[PDB]
Amino acid sequence: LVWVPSEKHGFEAASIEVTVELQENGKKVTLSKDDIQKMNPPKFSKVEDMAELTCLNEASVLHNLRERYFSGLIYTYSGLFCVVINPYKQLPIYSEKIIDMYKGKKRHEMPPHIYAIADTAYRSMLQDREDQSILCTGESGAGKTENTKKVIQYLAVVASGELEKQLLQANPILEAFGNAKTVKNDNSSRFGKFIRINFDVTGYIVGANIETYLLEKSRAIRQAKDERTFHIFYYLIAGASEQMRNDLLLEGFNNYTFLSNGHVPIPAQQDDEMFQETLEAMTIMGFTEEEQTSILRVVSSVLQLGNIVFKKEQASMPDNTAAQKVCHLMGINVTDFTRSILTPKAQTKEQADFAIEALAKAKFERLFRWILTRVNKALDASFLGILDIAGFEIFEINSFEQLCINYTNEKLQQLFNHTMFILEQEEYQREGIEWNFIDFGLDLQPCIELIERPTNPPGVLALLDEECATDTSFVEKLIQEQGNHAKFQKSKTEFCILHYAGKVTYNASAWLTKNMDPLNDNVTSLLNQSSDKFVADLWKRTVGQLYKEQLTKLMTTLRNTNPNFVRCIIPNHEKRAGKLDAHLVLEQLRCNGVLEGIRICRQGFPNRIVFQEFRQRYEILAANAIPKGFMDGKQACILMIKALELDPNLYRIGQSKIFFRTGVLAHLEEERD
Ligand SMILES: Nc1ncnc2c1ncn2[C@@H]1O[C@H](COP(=O)(O)OP(=O)(O)O)[C@@H](O)[C@H]1O
Ligand code: ALF
Ligand SMILES: [Mg+2]
Repeated sequence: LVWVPSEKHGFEAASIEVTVELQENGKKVTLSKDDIQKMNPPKFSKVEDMAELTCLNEASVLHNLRERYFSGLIYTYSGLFCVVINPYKQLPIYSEKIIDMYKGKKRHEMPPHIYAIADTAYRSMLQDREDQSILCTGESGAGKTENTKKVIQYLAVVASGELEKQLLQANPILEAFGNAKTVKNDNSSRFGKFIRINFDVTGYIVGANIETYLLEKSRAIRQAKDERTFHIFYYLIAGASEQMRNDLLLEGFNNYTFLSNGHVPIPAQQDDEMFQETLEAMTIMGFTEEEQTSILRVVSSVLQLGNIVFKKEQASMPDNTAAQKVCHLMGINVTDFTRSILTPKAQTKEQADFAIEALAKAKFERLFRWILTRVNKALDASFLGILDIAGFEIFEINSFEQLCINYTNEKLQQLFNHTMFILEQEEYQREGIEWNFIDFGLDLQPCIELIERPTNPPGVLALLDEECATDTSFVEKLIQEQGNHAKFQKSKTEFCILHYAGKVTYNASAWLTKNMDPLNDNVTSLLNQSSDKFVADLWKRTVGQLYKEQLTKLMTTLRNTNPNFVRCIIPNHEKRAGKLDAHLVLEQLRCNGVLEGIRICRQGFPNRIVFQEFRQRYEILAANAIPKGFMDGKQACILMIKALELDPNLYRIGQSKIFFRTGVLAHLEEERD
């Protein structure tokens, strides 16, 4: 019996170039030897930790995952890291009762769960007095958020009671203004986010600070088919009280042009419901009724901006109604506004339209930054970062937003590679372990440099910053500079980047403008001194550049924390539950380095404890192991190990600690009880 490749399923069971006979079709086939992969004994049905597997190959991992999946188990430890496959359905596994069952539990004492990741990260923090970070990876839709949300849910329920109560409102609020339905995801985060929870030396939660990245402002004014803008718009429009309806001078879903595809209903969501849900959370978060109405008022103005209309001839808006409403909602002067918009320098429809849009997006980006800020005020020894970035996406038309998002995903995958494979081995040699380096063949440096290479060989981002000159002109130079670059491909101002997750063909249209983010300082000032305080508050070098900075500051913070990767796999592309796309899964398992991540956890020594700790934790397993009196950590360990009759292959004695093979300490622990 063996694993042979297959179309329907990544691999198929077949009994033995080689000529086997498929167990399903029965059809006898003749395939190369290198195409066959060994099956594992039935004893390995749904192993919780695939490092355990006797045979570790794509075929066995995929199988182990497929099985647990349809068995309702979506979490599977794979070496150090963990894998999660979107159930796309509700599962009875996130109760509070279960949070209890997982309290202070060791990874090996409980089936794989995001709670375990949360908890073990928690303890490890106190245990080694080192800042921790749980990093969720995954293509758009995989599950990064549902899981980030579970980690916070768990932590709030164990170390906290207001803070906790509000902590659990952070996302419900943020999601409402920064999430939106994309073809890939209905509740898609259109902005990355690093939630950092602060604890005291005791271990109790003390603060919490949320940092967000790359908010897709553009979505505020346009969305592709079957796509809708930020939830909050649909929420307010659909659930505002009649008095607010006309207080905000709100319209209908088809009275607003920024609402591209009018009202696009969500699966299992009710806008009117979510609106009260949002107001409830804002309430809990501590927002005053006026803070909330002021926020909702800004949302409305952003929609009304879209209704303004300019005509050709310069450009002139015959109908100022919208311009009137907008100003009414902004505490601005209709004529001062109309003037600053139509002539700050003559403006044509084309440029009048732009300015208005630019303002819309700018107005929203700030309302978000504000809400976030306010949330941070209300939420504010050791910290536990949690990173829910915007997942890799390849939409029909990929703009500058997607480049940044996917670039960040490439940056995160690399962080995984580095940690998992480089840092791992570095520590080996550094601690003096008999170890010969293993090039696991996983490096994204190239592509990453092809984008963020500031100096020396100009990269996409910097070439642009330079560019700002047609957008197309940008593409032309980008080619002449990169063109050949391995992870580059000439294509309408389009080009292709071969991201680890796949080949994305970008469209540089408007990129120059997008990277500059030009506002109409005229109207901009008007708002700066709006009769309305909130507005005024809201309005009290290049984008690419700004991001690079923020990203690096993050990577660094992350660099100074013990990372815990949770690899989220998307099962299918039909937002369907119970449909595991064997190949979509295999591909994901591939670019995530999951197999290489399990090999190193096997070929190396994942666990590693300091002499003393090993001595105290397991001296009981060999009481008559160490001399009665003073016994140096090292010699003491060496004694105990001998006393335990540990196979020398199972460990290594480094300078300051013993390195153990996967699951060795585990067994030691089990024996210990
Ligand atoms: N463990 C889970 N339980 C329930 N639903 C989940 C789970 N994981 C993901 N989902 C489903 O997948 C969808 C999107 O996952 P999400 O967390 O939004 O991904 P991402 O942050 O990577 O964009 C949700 O709208 C939900 O229906
Ligand atoms: F909402 Al995403 F990756 F698309 F977290
Ligand atoms: Mg998300």
